[PDB]
This record gives sequence, structure tokens and C-alpha cells, in this order.
Amino acid sequence: DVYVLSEQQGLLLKALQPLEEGESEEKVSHQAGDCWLIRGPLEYVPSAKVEVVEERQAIPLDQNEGIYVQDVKTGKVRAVIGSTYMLTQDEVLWEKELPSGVEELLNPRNKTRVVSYRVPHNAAVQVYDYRAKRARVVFGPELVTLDPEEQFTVLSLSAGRPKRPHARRALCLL
Amino acid sequence: DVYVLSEQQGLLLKALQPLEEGESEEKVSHQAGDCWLIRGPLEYVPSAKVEVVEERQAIPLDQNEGIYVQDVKTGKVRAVIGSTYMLTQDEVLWEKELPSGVEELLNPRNKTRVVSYRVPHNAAVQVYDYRAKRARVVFGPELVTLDPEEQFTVLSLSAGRPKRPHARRALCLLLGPDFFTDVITIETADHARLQLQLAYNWHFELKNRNDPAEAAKLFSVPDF
Repeated sequence: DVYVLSEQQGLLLKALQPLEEGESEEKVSHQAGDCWLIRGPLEYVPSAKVEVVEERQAIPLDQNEGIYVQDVKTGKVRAVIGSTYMLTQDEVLWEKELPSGVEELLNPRNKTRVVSYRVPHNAAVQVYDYRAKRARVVFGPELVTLDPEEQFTVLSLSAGRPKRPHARRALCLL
Repeated sequence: DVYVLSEQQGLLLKALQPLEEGESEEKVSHQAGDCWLIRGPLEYVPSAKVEVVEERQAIPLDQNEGIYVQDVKTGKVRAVIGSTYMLTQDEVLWEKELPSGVEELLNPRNKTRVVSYRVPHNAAVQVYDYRAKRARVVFGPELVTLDPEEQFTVLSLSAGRPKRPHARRALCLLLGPDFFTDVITIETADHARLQLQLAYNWHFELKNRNDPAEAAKLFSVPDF
């Protein structure tokens, strides 16, 4: 059956054979050794010169929330948020991870989606950028969305009648 | 049988075949790979070029009450309230959820319908927007309907003869005159310890319902 498909659906199409600039709907040249995604509310059939790869699907999203991506080629990684967004021909989900900052963050998860943390208006937190090296801060009643490389600057509050620094931890500053 | 159907009923219609701009009642073009809902007090039969999908039905509603929706495409989410409203061709119910704020809210549920909370006239609550980042406040004898992303700013009241902050929780702020008792020990300069039972009359002033900033003062304290 012809691959009729919704715009939400997508198909990467690796080619076993060299250029297809002719008789393609896009007329675009396509050398072997690299290929492309196809999507849109339309029917499609594989050409003899090209093979189907995978059924990447819609990745629904709303504002101030999203998922990480990274190019296989250049290797650059970035978060993306807001509009619904499928991986393109090369981008892939990337696994962000934390140095035991997660359980406090909660106070099972697909880490590939961008991590975020609601900040109480009294609270404030630090994020020391390791990319542009531009550390920055939030202060107010709003959620915060990390760049994947930007680790939190967690603080170790003192606690108890004796003031022991190790006694408690809280990323937020009340 | 022909799909005769009430306006309340609806049918999404995915097409297996390309454009149907011809001989359609709407004359509208319809490329394959994306499709549309059909509804209205009318009979309908599927075309050979298109297949039936699902029987989405009426979603009855009244004023100041409704349900969440989100586009599969743009991914934008919004509450809708008031008039009865079926999901369109792409919109779908979305699952709002809370950080254990629910049981207090009650003081089993389909979370996809918009959550709401009646507010007693003495009571007031905060909602710190995470979308437009426009935090806002209610104060009066009226129900409140959240934007799905707008979490409550729950407060942790102190309780007991000792004043322990962790002891109680209440999203509402009963800011009326109702005096609260307090017990604080003290000692005289001559080293004579003594206990005290001391009531506190109290109330929050409000120059205007109109000014958000005074409410920002009301919520500025973690625990007044």
C-alpha cells in the first residue's frame, strides 16, 4: 500500500542509489551516502532508488516545554520548546543527566525531554553556563528551562540547633 | 446505512486518497496526509476516496466550566469553557496534574476537564503564571478557573500552641479578623522564667481590590 501519511507522521529515507534530481517531486539532487526526512499530509511511495528507514512520529509540545536534540554531524546539542517538533533528518534525542540533583528537583523519567523547574517567587536558583560561560539567575514565581549543558549551582544549607552545613540541601533559596 | 447524525455527533475523516476538491459538497481541496472533522444535523456517506475514523461526540458544557485541549500540530494547549464544544480535527484532551495540591483542593477525577476552585469571600489564592509569567490573584466569593500551566502558590500555615510552620496547609487565605492564639516563653532580666498565653487579633488591610501589588505583598510572605 502507498504510504499515505499525516503531517504529524514522518519517514527518513536512506537511498541505496546515487542522485535522484530527475523525476523527483522536489527536483532536488540527492547523492548517496546521506539522506533526508519526509513528512506532510500526503501520500508517498518509495522510489526504486531509495529505501524506507523509520517511522518517526509527532512529538507534541506546548509553550515553555520541550525536548533536547543533537546533530549526528556537527555534534551540536540544543533544547527546543513550544511548537510541536519532529526530529529532522539528522537530529536525535539526547540524554541529559545530573549529579544527584534530581531527587531534590523532585522535591522514573525520560531525561531526553528538557528538564525544567518551577521557581517560587521567594525562591532563586543559579545556573552556571558551561557553553557561553554566562552564568545566570532566576528570581520570581516562574518555571525555568535549562540549556542541556547548564548545570544548577546547588547549595548546602545548614540545619539543626547546632548549625551543621551538611545537614540539609535546597536548590531554591527561600 | 448512511451516517445520518445529530449536530452533537462528529466524525473525523482520514483520507486514503489525494485531493477531493471536485464533487465535494464543500468543493474544498483536500490533500492526503491530513484531514478533517465533520459534524452537523445531517446525513453523510463516506466517499471512496476517504475512510471513517472515530465517533467523537458532544461535550456538553455550561458557563465558567470546561475542558482542556491541545493541538497535535503546533502543540499549543488551552482551556475552553462555556458553550458545548467538541474536539476539532486536531485538538485533543490534555492531562493536567498537580504536585499533591489536589487533596487540599478537595477540602477519582478526569483531570482533562479544566480544574476549578470556589473561593470564599474572605479567602484569597495565588496563581503564578508560567506561560505569560503574569502571576495573578483572586479575592472574593467566586470560583476560579486555571490556565492549565498556571500552578497554585500553596502556602504552609503554622499550627498548634507551639507555632510550627509544617503543621498545616491551606491554599486559601482566611484573612479575616479571627484572632489566633499564641504562646511564647520569656525570661526576666533577673533570670525569672515565665510562660505566656497571648491572643493575637489580626486582619489584612485592602485599600483596593483593584491593585495587584498589595496582593503581591499579601503573598510576599512564605507564612504570615
